[PDB]
Amino acid sequence: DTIKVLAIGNSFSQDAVEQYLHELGEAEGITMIIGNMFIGGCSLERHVQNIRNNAPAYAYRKVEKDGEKTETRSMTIEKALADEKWDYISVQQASPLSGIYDSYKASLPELVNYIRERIGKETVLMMHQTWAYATNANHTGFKNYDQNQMKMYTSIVDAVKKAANLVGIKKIIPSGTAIQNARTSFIGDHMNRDGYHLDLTIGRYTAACTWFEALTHRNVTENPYSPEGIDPIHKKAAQMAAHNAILYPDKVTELTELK
Repeated sequence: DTIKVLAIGNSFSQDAVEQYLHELGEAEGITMIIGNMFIGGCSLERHVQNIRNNAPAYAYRKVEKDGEKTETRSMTIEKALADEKWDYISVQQASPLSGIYDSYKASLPELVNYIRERIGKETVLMMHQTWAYATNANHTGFKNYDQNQMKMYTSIVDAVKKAANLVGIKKIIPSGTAIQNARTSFIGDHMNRDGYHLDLTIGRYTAACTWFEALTHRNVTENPYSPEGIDPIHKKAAQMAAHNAILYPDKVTELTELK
């Protein structure tokens, strides 16, 4: 089959969908057309500003059916929504605000209303639950969570759940939990490349594995794709972290077999 999925986001949706996800699908015979609407650091408030003025403010990164990766500049949300008959569309908050429910309360309903007016009843609208920062991250946003990884993580889980209920979204892609699960394994607190964005190999792959299982409902621990540059034991830890996040999206599952 084919899965057409669009993320409305920023560098954190980029970390999940712009690489690995297509390969994961391809290895199971699933073709996937992936779009990512990117503005650096973009929050829900800024997405709402852009839908109010139909701003051509986004870089549109697409992974085509054959795996080619293209960018189109100066894109609007309206145009992105009409680019494919999307099976799935995600929205998310900027990481500094990702565990602050009131930031979703203020902007998410207007954004979601705008999208719902431009899709059919077969399209699934989703939240992308993003991840806490590394424990020693220097990112200024981390102060919102007392520079404590677990506090941040727990705040994100809670905010996203409540935000989904606010706007009537039922499906959440639990990337934050998958990252947090990976951090309990022998991998430890080595899932980031700059304290907040994901590690380019294992980090991004763990997020992609979570998206793969969320969209295809196939157990990613059985997926045959072997990414280059990730050794087999790390690959298996990534897959298990993602699969446990899908099963148990609201809490850390200790990867005790891999410690």
